[PDB]
Amino acid sequence: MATKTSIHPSVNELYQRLAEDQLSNCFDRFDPQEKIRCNYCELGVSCQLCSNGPCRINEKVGATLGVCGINADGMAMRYMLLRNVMGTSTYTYHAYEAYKTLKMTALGNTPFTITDKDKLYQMAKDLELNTEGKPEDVAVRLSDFLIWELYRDYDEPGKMIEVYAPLKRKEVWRKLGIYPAGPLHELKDAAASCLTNVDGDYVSLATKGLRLGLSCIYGAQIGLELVQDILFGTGMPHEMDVDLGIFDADYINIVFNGHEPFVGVALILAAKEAVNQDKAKAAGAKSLRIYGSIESGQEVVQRFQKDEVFRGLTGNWLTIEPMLATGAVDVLAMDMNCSPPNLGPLAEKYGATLVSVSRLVRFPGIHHFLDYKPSEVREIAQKIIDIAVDSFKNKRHGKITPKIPANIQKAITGFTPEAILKALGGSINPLIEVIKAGKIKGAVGLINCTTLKNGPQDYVTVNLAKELIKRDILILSGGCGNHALEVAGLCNLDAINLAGPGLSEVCRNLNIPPVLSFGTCTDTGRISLVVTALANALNVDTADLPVAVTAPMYMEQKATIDALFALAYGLYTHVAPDPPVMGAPNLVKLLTRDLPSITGGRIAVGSDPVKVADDILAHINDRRAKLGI
Amino acid sequence: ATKTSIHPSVNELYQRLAEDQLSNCFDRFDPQEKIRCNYCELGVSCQLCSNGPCRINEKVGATLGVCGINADGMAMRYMLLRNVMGTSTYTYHAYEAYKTLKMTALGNTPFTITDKDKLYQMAKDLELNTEGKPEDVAVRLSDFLIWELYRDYDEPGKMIEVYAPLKRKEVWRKLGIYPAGPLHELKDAAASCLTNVDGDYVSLATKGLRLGLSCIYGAQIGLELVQDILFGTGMPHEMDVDLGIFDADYINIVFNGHEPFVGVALILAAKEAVNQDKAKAAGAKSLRIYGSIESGQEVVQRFQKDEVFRGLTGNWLTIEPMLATGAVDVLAMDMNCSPPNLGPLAEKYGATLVSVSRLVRFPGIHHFLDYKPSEVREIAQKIIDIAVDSFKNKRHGKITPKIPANIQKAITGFTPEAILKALGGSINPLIEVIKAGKIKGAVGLINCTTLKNGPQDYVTVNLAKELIKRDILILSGGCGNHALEVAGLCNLDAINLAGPGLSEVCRNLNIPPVLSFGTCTDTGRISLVVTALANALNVDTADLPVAVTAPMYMEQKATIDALFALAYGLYTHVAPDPPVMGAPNLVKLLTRDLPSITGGRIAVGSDPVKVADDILAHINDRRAKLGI
Ligand code: SF4
Ligand code: SF4
Ligand code: FES
Ligand SMILES: [Br-]
Ligand SMILES: [Br-]
Ligand SMILES: [Br-]
Ligand SMILES: [Br-]
Ligand SMILES: [Br-]
Ligand SMILES: [Br-]
Ligand SMILES: [Br-]
Ligand SMILES: [Br-]
Ligand SMILES: [Br-]
Ligand SMILES: [Br-]
Ligand SMILES: [Br-]
Ligand SMILES: [Br-]
Ligand SMILES: [S]
Ligand SMILES: [Xe]
Ligand SMILES: [Xe]
Ligand SMILES: [Xe]
Ligand SMILES: [Xe]
Ligand SMILES: [Xe]
Ligand SMILES: [Xe]
Ligand SMILES: [Xe]
Ligand SMILES: [Xe]
Ligand SMILES: [Xe]
Ligand SMILES: [Xe]
Ligand SMILES: [Xe]
Ligand SMILES: [Xe]
Ligand SMILES: [Xe]
Ligand SMILES: [Xe]
Ligand SMILES: [Xe]
Ligand SMILES: [Xe]
Ligand SMILES: [Xe]
Ligand SMILES: [Xe]
Ligand SMILES: [Xe]
Ligand SMILES: [Xe]
Ligand SMILES: [Xe]
Ligand SMILES: [Xe]
Ligand SMILES: [Xe]
Ligand SMILES: [Xe]
Ligand SMILES: [Xe]
Ligand SMILES: [Xe]
Ligand SMILES: [Xe]
Ligand SMILES: [Xe]
Ligand SMILES: [Xe]
Ligand SMILES: [Xe]
Ligand SMILES: [Xe]
Ligand SMILES: [Xe]
Repeated sequence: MATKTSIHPSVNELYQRLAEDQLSNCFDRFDPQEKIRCNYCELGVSCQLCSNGPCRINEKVGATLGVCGINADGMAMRYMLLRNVMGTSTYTYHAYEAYKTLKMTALGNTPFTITDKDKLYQMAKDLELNTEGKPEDVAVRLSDFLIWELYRDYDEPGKMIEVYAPLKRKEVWRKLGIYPAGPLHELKDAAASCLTNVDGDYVSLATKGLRLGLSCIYGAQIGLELVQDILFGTGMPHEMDVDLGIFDADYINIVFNGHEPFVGVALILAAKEAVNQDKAKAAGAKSLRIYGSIESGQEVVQRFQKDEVFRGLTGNWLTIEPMLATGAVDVLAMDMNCSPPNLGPLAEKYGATLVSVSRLVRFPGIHHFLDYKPSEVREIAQKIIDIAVDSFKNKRHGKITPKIPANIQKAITGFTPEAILKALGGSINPLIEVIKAGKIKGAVGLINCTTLKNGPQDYVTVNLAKELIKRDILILSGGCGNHALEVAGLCNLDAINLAGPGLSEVCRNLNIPPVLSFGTCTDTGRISLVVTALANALNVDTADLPVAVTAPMYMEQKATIDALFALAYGLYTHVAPDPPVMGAPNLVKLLTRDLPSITGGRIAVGSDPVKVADDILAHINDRRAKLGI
Repeated sequence: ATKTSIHPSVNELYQRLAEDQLSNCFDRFDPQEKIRCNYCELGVSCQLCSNGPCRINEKVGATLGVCGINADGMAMRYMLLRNVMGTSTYTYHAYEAYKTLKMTALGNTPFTITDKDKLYQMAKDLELNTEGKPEDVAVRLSDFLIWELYRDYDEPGKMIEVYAPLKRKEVWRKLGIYPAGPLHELKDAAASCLTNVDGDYVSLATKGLRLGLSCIYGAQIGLELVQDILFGTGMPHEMDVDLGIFDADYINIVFNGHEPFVGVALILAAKEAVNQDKAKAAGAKSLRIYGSIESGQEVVQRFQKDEVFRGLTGNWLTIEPMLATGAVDVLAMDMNCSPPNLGPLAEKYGATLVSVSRLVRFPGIHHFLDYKPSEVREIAQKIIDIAVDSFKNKRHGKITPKIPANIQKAITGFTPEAILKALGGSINPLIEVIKAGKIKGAVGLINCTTLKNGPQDYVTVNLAKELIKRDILILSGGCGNHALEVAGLCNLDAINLAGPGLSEVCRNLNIPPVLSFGTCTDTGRISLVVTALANALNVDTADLPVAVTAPMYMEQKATIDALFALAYGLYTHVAPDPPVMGAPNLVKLLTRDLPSITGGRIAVGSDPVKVADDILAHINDRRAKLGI
């Protein structure tokens, strides 16, 4: 049937049950779309932006330009920028709601508290805010300042990019003129440029894409992740259970799924109440348990420990459909991507109830809607707990047969730059010395999603991670590719012996895995804080560091914006499968050949793990040779 | 080319463009027709993630995309993502206008405060502080409107309470479509269109309605009122249109786009004697400034013709033939439409392309002058200088001019104040002429132009003729308004082409049967007319004998006004068909089920007679329900 499924045997076992129930799934839907693939759109030489279209680029038949007059390069780059507007919008949405959450928490209208006060005061100092009074007043000040960072216009200088970016990179950006405004104004200008007969210059549209990436990282991601640190704590390494074997059908299981962790931690807090556990027990279940899915669950497992209520991480987005096939989910609380639009019939067949906690998430089949609100989240949480208890009693218990796979995997989560400092001994210099000694050739930022385009689920990512660590290359993993690596067993101590000589030796001496789970794609900025550190200790530019960035199985634009950032950051950025720009030769030449003389980085292609690893190692060794190491 | 224009001048200049073996929109349309994608034409395509691209095809088994979305959600999501761009353009213009007003209040621009009466009346309607001198009040109004731009979800708006009718506001409350600021709304909509987020076409259509609402009451009304306060409220006056206004012996600077600040600065600087002496020293008779598309339309709404400013050239499909005249020296571009292939044409005909905005970029532009209110005085001068050299070294003596002879008269500058003055200071006379059957109803023709459903401006002009013959008044905005001005439907001569009652009313009031109200950005301005008639009757806007048509729409600045008209509860005609016709449930919601939700509905068709007949049938249905 489906030609490509997954590398995880649990996901395969559950896809087989999905297919046995004759329910549609992504794997089964891939091939019918393969039958009628459009090479125009796949090469990026098609457009749909105006009524004179739809236009295709075909010079051998006489259609050199669109009806407007744009060429293939401008077409591809403009479409890319247009959809990257969406990723910037998602990150800015997350950041704004995080700042609102911190503001409403500092004034006592949330079930949340200010956990990391050290980080709050350090941010207040570095951003030159007023530190007088209570910590909550400083939290309100930081909320307002980061909202202002969101709101910055084209003519107002920002402070986050001055604090969290190295000197030479800021020099490169100011000499390129790609110093961005606030992410709001930046995405506004990008979308306004993508309109018909506005911006049709592929160089200019790529410049605006780099501007949008910088806007996203320094105006949204860093601030939101540091505010989440202040709220729920800075992550420290701890052991965690992943893969779908963590499910138990005898419990009222609630799964939160999205990107923002507020609903999930509110559910954990409300489930710690004895009254709700007594409700779960009086309903006929053992107790009430909460599970974390994709990036929301990743955020939560970065900072929270495994107990009787919180049981771990389910997987990546391609695991959501088979997860419902377990027949063990009572509530799937959804706040952002991914919430696949055909989840209705699947939850109806397996006895699950779908609840959306966001005004962004809507699709056919949802049972309840509880738009997020910091002053309401507590109540929201409770309502979800009252929904599951009802669902469990009326739909799943004694009616749905569970099919929970046996695969449970150990994974070390919660790695942060502070955790790197702590494991090294408070200083980054030992990492410097093991990099200069040749034991660790370099570090790779694997900020990745997952997709069925360039192979089965997580094949490219996991096999490329193995190939990378085999060549003494450390990996900082974020995104759904990080979920893939945690499930595949590469994020625990047993994985030490899957690394090459130097990397395995150093990781055994430090008692850390060769793949450090830094969390989500939102942590890309956080990962930059590592590279910036490596750039500040050496007084060398980021483009000269033996570092690399890879998204071996990207899907939508939350990773394309991180790739555009890494390009503006001046890094070798591998992206697979091919973004739809290959029908534009000039843009391809700019992205893969010209940019190293503009920003410093370039775009790498390919889905072969061995060859991608070889090219990454070759770039790292070039950087080493020019560093004298 | 199988399709060109109904205007003789543009056909002649297309002939010259074809003589020079140069590419143009008319010629580029046909090669695209041989290989049209029916999928994208019907809106059953998607390119949002790497598991794609996907197409909806139930026969071969592709009922859903790899994500799981259906055709309805796919089409509506692509429509919402596209209209994000139009919302962004409107928000960009509004924010630049607010910054321009505030910087003018501090004495950093060549501008001033022309309409202080409107400044203070709007300050009082918004309950602002009237204290101090007009500069302070202007600063306060700018800050308030900027706050409107940044408004989020728990901050109720004040523009929508002041400028919207009662029953429409109650309907928007019970529907839950009361929008935030346009910035937050466009960001929320763009985030909803990401893969595996919002895949319900009903939710996406509700978000499109919210987007249009946040665009009209969060940007358009305020930006046009601010531009009025800066450059005076427009009043009806004579204007020359079509490309016959060009004279090759002068140094011609044409401002083209949407935002008119660069145009006003250019006019002001060109009126200076030193710049006219610079023009004369180059061998030219004098120095003239011309308006093009929507920026031109703003200026011609507010400015009369004189020795310097000459009027409007045409609409967007007239840009390439305009360069073909061989008379342009500088084409200053501030926004859309700026065709991305103007380089070779400007090289052939000796014109210099200048971009006065960081949004406009394409190969061949010779100078970039990103607009800043505190620099617009030095930009204009530079432009003028760039013209002088470009006159001496490129055009004068080498380029053969081919200026067409067609010139038309148009009465421009029709505003709600203009209607109120022409009616004697009250809305009751219009109520009487409508209730008596003289004017069956009014129609807002807010439109672009395109080659999709016919030659340039064919459907627009013919539909306007049929409407005015059916005793239906027309308020025209956008490039359709330019088409009507060039065709000669906005002067008194057009009264002979109106029906009996409409011609009687127009002869009594001395107005044309088509009122040139400005740009698509003036849709909200037109929304103030309907609202007024809704408040005098105490009826909802869905009960009024009004309608809205975009018979040759092109991009999303028109589709967002159509989404507003839908949320406004109006019969909204749009042609050609937007890419949704492959989504049966979405077409059902837009064309059939929306009357029970908002009151309005989408109408389709490019046959002028049938479209006018359906519009008149809707107006007569409303009339019968009103008892008139
Ligand atoms: S913007 Fe240009 S290329 Fe795109 S559909 Fe319109 S005419 Fe065709
Ligand atoms: S968003 Fe969905 S329908 Fe669109 S290309 Fe991706 S998988 Fe296909
Ligand atoms: S699917 Fe329409 S051009 Fe590719
Ligand atoms: Br094809
Ligand atoms: Br401090
Ligand atoms: Br402060
Ligand atoms: Br050409
Ligand atoms: Br086809
Ligand atoms: Br005074
Ligand atoms: Br003036
Ligand atoms: Br003079
Ligand atoms: Br300024
Ligand atoms: Br009025
Ligand atoms: Br009267
Ligand atoms: Br159709
Ligand atoms: S990602
Ligand atoms: Xe299904
Ligand atoms: Xe052909
Ligand atoms: Xe993309
Ligand atoms: Xe919020
Ligand atoms: Xe609370
Ligand atoms: Xe670039
Ligand atoms: Xe917490
Ligand atoms: Xe809130
Ligand atoms: Xe239920
Ligand atoms: Xe670090
Ligand atoms: Xe490390
Ligand atoms: Xe890295
Ligand atoms: Xe471990
Ligand atoms: Xe080590
Ligand atoms: Xe990075
Ligand atoms: Xe990219
Ligand atoms: Xe990336
Ligand atoms: Xe690329
Ligand atoms: Xe559209
Ligand atoms: Xe501005
Ligand atoms: Xe005010
Ligand atoms: Xe504001
Ligand atoms: Xe709707
Ligand atoms: Xe009128
Ligand atoms: Xe008046
Ligand atoms: Xe009326
Ligand atoms: Xe009207
Ligand atoms: Xe109207
Ligand atoms: Xe309107
Ligand atoms: Xe529309
Ligand atoms: Xe419209
Ligand atoms: Xe429609």
